[PDB]
Amino acid sequence: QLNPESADLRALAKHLYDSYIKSFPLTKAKARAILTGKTTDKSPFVIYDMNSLMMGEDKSKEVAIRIFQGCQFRSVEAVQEITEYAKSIPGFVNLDLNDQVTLLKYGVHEIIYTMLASLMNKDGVLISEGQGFMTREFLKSLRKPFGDFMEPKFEFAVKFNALELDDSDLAIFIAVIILSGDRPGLLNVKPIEDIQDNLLQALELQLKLNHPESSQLFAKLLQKMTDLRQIVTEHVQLLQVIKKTETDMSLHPLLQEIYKDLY
Ligand SMILES: COc1cc(CCc2ccccc2)c(C(=O)O)c(O)c1C/C=C(/C)CCC=C(C)C
Repeated sequence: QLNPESADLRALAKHLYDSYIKSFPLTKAKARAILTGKTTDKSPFVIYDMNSLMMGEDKSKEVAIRIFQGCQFRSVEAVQEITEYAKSIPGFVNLDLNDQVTLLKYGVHEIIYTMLASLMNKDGVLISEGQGFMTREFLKSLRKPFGDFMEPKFEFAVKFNALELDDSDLAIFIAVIILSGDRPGLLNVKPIEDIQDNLLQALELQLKLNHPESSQLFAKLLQKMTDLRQIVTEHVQLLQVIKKTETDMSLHPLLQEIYKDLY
Protein backbone atom coordinates (compact mmCIF):
# COMPACT_ATOMS: atom_id res chain seq x y z
CA GLN A 1 0.00 0.00 0.00
CA LEU A 2 1.41 3.36 -1.15
CA ASN A 3 0.59 6.63 0.63
CA PRO A 4 2.30 10.07 0.27
CA GLU A 5 4.61 9.51 3.27
CA SER A 6 5.62 6.04 2.01
CA ALA A 7 5.97 7.66 -1.43
CA ASP A 8 8.55 10.18 -0.13
CA LEU A 9 10.47 7.31 1.54
CA ARG A 10 10.55 5.43 -1.78
CA ALA A 11 11.65 8.58 -3.56
CA LEU A 12 14.46 8.94 -1.00
CA ALA A 13 15.42 5.24 -1.42
CA LYS A 14 15.58 5.71 -5.20
CA HIS A 15 17.67 8.88 -4.90
CA LEU A 16 20.16 7.23 -2.54
CA TYR A 17 20.47 4.11 -4.73
CA ASP A 18 20.98 6.26 -7.80
CA SER A 19 23.69 8.28 -6.02
CA TYR A 20 25.28 5.08 -4.69
CA ILE A 21 25.56 3.64 -8.20
CA LYS A 22 27.08 6.93 -9.31
CA SER A 23 29.63 7.06 -6.46
CA PHE A 24 30.80 3.45 -6.13
CA PRO A 25 32.18 2.06 -9.38
CA LEU A 26 32.22 -1.51 -8.04
CA THR A 27 28.79 -2.49 -6.74
CA LYS A 28 27.82 -5.58 -4.78
CA ALA A 29 25.88 -6.83 -7.86
CA LYS A 30 29.05 -6.66 -9.95
CA ALA A 31 31.18 -8.12 -7.17
CA ARG A 32 28.79 -11.11 -6.80
CA ALA A 33 28.66 -11.68 -10.56
CA ILE A 34 32.46 -11.78 -10.57
CA LEU A 35 32.62 -14.03 -7.48
CA THR A 36 29.95 -16.48 -8.63
CA GLY A 37 31.08 -16.98 -12.25
CA LYS A 38 28.38 -15.22 -14.34
CA THR A 39 31.47 -15.21 -16.43
CA THR A 40 34.03 -15.74 -19.05
CA ASP A 41 34.65 -11.97 -19.32
CA LYS A 42 34.71 -11.09 -15.60
CA SER A 43 37.15 -13.81 -14.39
CA PRO A 44 39.53 -12.52 -11.70
CA PHE A 45 43.18 -13.51 -11.60
CA VAL A 46 43.67 -15.28 -8.27
CA ILE A 47 46.48 -14.40 -5.87
CA TYR A 48 47.00 -17.19 -3.33
CA ASP A 49 50.79 -17.22 -2.89
CA MET A 50 54.00 -15.32 -3.64
CA ASN A 51 54.32 -16.58 -7.24
CA SER A 52 50.70 -15.85 -8.14
CA LEU A 53 51.18 -12.49 -6.42
CA MET A 54 54.30 -11.81 -8.52
CA MET A 55 52.31 -12.90 -11.61
CA GLY A 56 49.43 -10.59 -10.60
CA GLU A 57 51.04 -7.17 -11.22
CA ASP A 58 51.18 -8.17 -14.89
CA LYS A 59 47.36 -7.95 -15.01
CA SER A 60 60.01 -2.90 -4.48
CA LYS A 61 59.57 -3.75 -0.78
CA GLU A 62 58.51 -6.66 1.46
CA VAL A 63 55.37 -8.52 0.36
CA ALA A 64 53.21 -7.83 3.45
CA ILE A 65 54.06 -4.10 3.24
CA ARG A 66 53.13 -3.97 -0.46
CA ILE A 67 49.78 -5.59 0.24
CA PHE A 68 49.16 -3.39 3.29
CA GLN A 69 50.03 -0.23 1.35
CA GLY A 70 47.87 -1.43 -1.56
CA CYS A 71 45.05 -1.91 0.94
CA GLN A 72 45.65 1.59 2.36
CA PHE A 73 45.54 3.16 -1.11
CA ARG A 74 42.20 1.56 -1.88
CA SER A 75 40.87 2.83 1.47
CA VAL A 76 41.88 6.38 0.48
CA GLU A 77 39.96 5.89 -2.76
CA ALA A 78 37.04 4.43 -0.83
CA VAL A 79 37.05 7.50 1.45
CA GLN A 80 36.89 9.68 -1.66
CA GLU A 81 33.96 7.64 -3.00
CA ILE A 82 32.12 7.63 0.33
CA THR A 83 32.70 11.39 0.68
CA GLU A 84 31.14 11.90 -2.75
CA TYR A 85 28.21 9.76 -1.73
CA ALA A 86 27.78 11.63 1.60
CA LYS A 87 27.25 14.90 -0.24
CA SER A 88 24.31 13.35 -2.04
CA ILE A 89 22.55 12.46 1.24
CA PRO A 90 19.83 15.11 1.54
CA GLY A 91 20.61 17.57 4.32
CA PHE A 92 24.21 16.40 4.71
CA VAL A 93 25.98 19.33 3.04
CA ASN A 94 23.71 21.82 4.84
CA LEU A 95 25.08 20.69 8.19
CA ASP A 96 27.71 22.62 10.05
CA LEU A 97 30.99 22.03 8.27
CA ASN A 98 32.74 20.78 11.44
CA ASP A 99 29.97 18.23 11.86
CA GLN A 100 30.27 17.19 8.21
CA VAL A 101 33.95 16.39 8.86
CA THR A 102 33.11 14.62 12.15
CA LEU A 103 30.45 12.50 10.49
CA LEU A 104 32.89 11.45 7.77
CA LYS A 105 35.80 10.96 10.16
CA TYR A 106 33.84 8.41 12.22
CA GLY A 107 31.62 7.06 9.45
CA VAL A 108 33.99 6.22 6.64
CA HIS A 109 35.66 3.17 8.17
CA GLU A 110 32.40 1.62 9.23
CA ILE A 111 31.24 2.12 5.63
CA ILE A 112 34.48 0.71 4.25
CA TYR A 113 34.03 -2.61 6.10
CA THR A 114 30.32 -2.71 5.17
CA MET A 115 31.12 -2.32 1.51
CA LEU A 116 34.25 -4.50 1.72
CA ALA A 117 31.88 -7.32 2.72
CA SER A 118 30.37 -6.98 -0.78
CA LEU A 119 33.77 -7.89 -2.20
CA MET A 120 34.21 -10.89 0.08
CA ASN A 121 33.26 -14.49 0.35
CA LYS A 122 34.63 -16.91 2.96
CA ASP A 123 37.62 -17.67 0.69
CA GLY A 124 38.95 -14.20 -0.14
CA VAL A 125 38.43 -10.71 -1.46
CA LEU A 126 38.10 -8.99 -4.81
CA ILE A 127 40.91 -6.54 -5.42
CA SER A 128 41.91 -4.03 -8.06
CA GLU A 129 38.35 -3.19 -9.13
CA GLY A 130 37.44 -6.89 -9.29
CA GLN A 131 40.30 -7.76 -11.67
CA GLY A 132 41.96 -9.84 -8.96
CA PHE A 133 40.96 -12.06 -6.06
CA MET A 134 43.24 -12.46 -3.04
CA THR A 135 42.64 -15.50 -0.86
CA ARG A 136 41.87 -15.27 2.84
CA GLU A 137 44.52 -17.91 3.55
CA PHE A 138 47.25 -16.00 1.71
CA LEU A 139 46.41 -12.83 3.66
CA LYS A 140 46.31 -14.76 6.94
CA SER A 141 49.74 -16.24 6.13
CA LEU A 142 51.38 -12.79 6.11
CA ARG A 143 54.13 -12.09 8.67
CA LYS A 144 52.97 -10.53 11.92
CA PRO A 145 51.34 -8.11 12.46
CA PHE A 146 50.00 -8.20 8.87
CA GLY A 147 48.67 -11.79 8.91
CA ASP A 148 46.01 -10.50 11.26
CA PHE A 149 44.70 -7.36 9.62
CA MET A 150 42.06 -8.79 7.25
CA GLU A 151 40.77 -11.69 9.34
CA PRO A 152 38.25 -9.69 11.40
CA LYS A 153 36.97 -8.14 8.15
CA PHE A 154 36.31 -11.59 6.66
CA GLU A 155 34.64 -12.73 9.90
CA PHE A 156 32.28 -9.77 9.72
CA ALA A 157 31.73 -10.15 5.98
CA VAL A 158 30.57 -13.79 6.08
CA LYS A 159 27.96 -12.97 8.73
CA PHE A 160 26.95 -9.65 7.16
CA ASN A 161 26.63 -11.29 3.77
CA ALA A 162 24.17 -13.82 5.24
CA LEU A 163 21.67 -10.93 5.43
CA GLU A 164 21.74 -10.95 1.60
CA LEU A 165 21.43 -7.20 1.20
CA ASP A 166 21.59 -5.79 -2.28
CA ASP A 167 23.04 -2.44 -3.30
CA SER A 168 19.68 -0.68 -3.00
CA ASP A 169 19.49 -1.76 0.67
CA LEU A 170 23.14 -0.90 1.24
CA ALA A 171 22.75 2.62 -0.17
CA ILE A 172 20.30 3.48 2.58
CA PHE A 173 22.23 1.62 5.31
CA ILE A 174 25.49 3.42 4.65
CA ALA A 175 23.57 6.73 4.64
CA VAL A 176 22.23 5.75 8.07
CA ILE A 177 25.76 5.01 9.24
CA ILE A 178 27.03 8.41 8.16
CA LEU A 179 24.25 10.44 9.79
CA SER A 180 24.98 9.14 13.30
CA GLY A 181 24.24 11.85 15.90
CA ASP A 182 26.22 9.86 18.50
CA ARG A 183 29.65 10.70 16.99
CA PRO A 184 32.13 12.31 19.41
CA GLY A 185 32.58 16.07 19.20
CA LEU A 186 29.42 16.82 17.20
CA LEU A 187 28.25 20.41 17.54
CA ASN A 188 24.59 20.11 16.53
CA VAL A 189 23.20 16.64 17.13
CA LYS A 190 19.50 17.39 16.44
CA PRO A 191 19.68 18.11 12.69
CA ILE A 192 21.78 14.96 12.19
CA GLU A 193 19.28 12.92 14.18
CA ASP A 194 16.36 14.29 12.17
CA ILE A 195 18.01 13.19 8.92
CA GLN A 196 18.93 9.80 10.34
CA ASP A 197 15.31 9.37 11.46
CA ASN A 198 14.12 9.87 7.91
CA LEU A 199 16.88 7.61 6.58
CA LEU A 200 15.90 4.96 9.15
CA GLN A 201 12.28 5.21 8.04
CA ALA A 202 13.43 4.83 4.45
CA LEU A 203 15.64 1.86 5.30
CA GLU A 204 12.83 0.14 7.18
CA LEU A 205 10.40 0.44 4.29
CA GLN A 206 13.09 -0.60 1.80
CA LEU A 207 13.83 -3.78 3.76
CA LYS A 208 10.11 -4.58 4.21
CA LEU A 209 9.53 -4.19 0.43
CA ASN A 210 12.75 -5.74 -0.84
CA HIS A 211 12.86 -8.57 1.69
CA PRO A 212 9.23 -9.24 2.76
CA GLU A 213 10.00 -12.78 3.91
CA SER A 214 13.08 -11.80 5.93
CA SER A 215 11.67 -11.18 9.40
CA GLN A 216 13.23 -8.42 11.56
CA LEU A 217 15.92 -7.81 8.93
CA PHE A 218 15.84 -4.13 9.87
CA ALA A 219 16.70 -4.87 13.52
CA LYS A 220 19.28 -7.52 12.47
CA LEU A 221 20.91 -4.99 10.16
CA LEU A 222 21.03 -2.27 12.85
CA GLN A 223 22.66 -4.75 15.24
CA LYS A 224 25.54 -5.11 12.75
CA MET A 225 26.56 -1.56 13.60
CA THR A 226 28.05 -3.13 16.73
CA ASP A 227 30.18 -5.50 14.68
CA LEU A 228 31.42 -2.62 12.51
CA ARG A 229 32.44 -0.48 15.44
CA GLN A 230 34.47 -3.36 16.94
CA ILE A 231 36.23 -4.00 13.60
CA VAL A 232 37.23 -0.33 13.54
CA THR A 233 38.57 -0.43 17.11
CA GLU A 234 40.76 -3.48 16.41
CA HIS A 235 42.01 -2.00 13.14
CA VAL A 236 43.17 1.22 14.83
CA GLN A 237 45.01 -0.75 17.57
CA LEU A 238 46.66 -2.88 14.91
CA LEU A 239 47.71 0.35 13.16
CA GLN A 240 49.31 1.56 16.41
CA VAL A 241 51.38 -1.65 16.44
CA ILE A 242 52.41 -1.11 12.78
CA LYS A 243 53.45 2.50 13.48
CA LYS A 244 55.88 1.33 16.17
CA THR A 245 57.15 -1.87 14.51
CA GLU A 246 57.39 -0.55 10.92
CA THR A 247 58.86 2.94 11.45
CA ASP A 248 59.86 2.81 7.76
CA MET A 249 56.26 2.47 6.60
CA SER A 250 54.36 5.61 5.64
CA LEU A 251 50.67 5.93 6.37
CA HIS A 252 48.51 8.06 4.07
CA PRO A 253 47.79 11.40 5.82
CA LEU A 254 44.07 11.31 4.99
CA LEU A 255 43.86 7.97 6.85
CA GLN A 256 46.20 9.29 9.56
CA GLU A 257 43.89 12.32 10.08
CA ILE A 258 40.83 10.04 10.25
CA TYR A 259 42.55 7.83 12.87
CA LYS A 260 43.72 10.83 14.96
CA ASP A 261 41.75 10.55 18.24
CA LEU A 262 39.22 7.84 17.34
CA TYR A 263 37.01 6.66 20.25
C1 LIG B 1 43.73 -7.22 1.20
O1 LIG B 1 43.20 -5.88 1.20
C2 LIG B 1 43.35 -5.34 -0.03
C3 LIG B 1 44.62 -5.34 -0.60
C4 LIG B 1 44.84 -4.82 -1.86
C5 LIG B 1 46.29 -4.88 -2.34
C6 LIG B 1 46.57 -6.18 -3.08
C7 LIG B 1 47.93 -6.12 -3.79
C8 LIG B 1 49.10 -5.91 -3.06
C9 LIG B 1 50.34 -5.86 -3.70
C10 LIG B 1 50.39 -6.02 -5.09
C11 LIG B 1 49.22 -6.24 -5.83
C12 LIG B 1 47.98 -6.29 -5.18
C13 LIG B 1 43.75 -4.27 -2.56
C14 LIG B 1 43.91 -3.65 -3.97
O2 LIG B 1 45.08 -3.51 -4.43
O3 LIG B 1 42.87 -3.30 -4.58
C15 LIG B 1 42.48 -4.28 -1.97
O4 LIG B 1 41.43 -3.76 -2.68
C16 LIG B 1 42.24 -4.81 -0.69
C17 LIG B 1 40.82 -4.80 -0.07
C18 LIG B 1 40.81 -4.24 1.22
C19 LIG B 1 40.34 -3.00 1.66
C20 LIG B 1 40.41 -2.64 3.17
C21 LIG B 1 39.73 -1.98 0.67
C22 LIG B 1 38.29 -1.55 1.00
C23 LIG B 1 37.53 -1.32 -0.16
C24 LIG B 1 36.16 -1.01 -0.29
C25 LIG B 1 35.24 -0.73 0.91
C26 LIG B 1 35.51 -0.87 -1.67
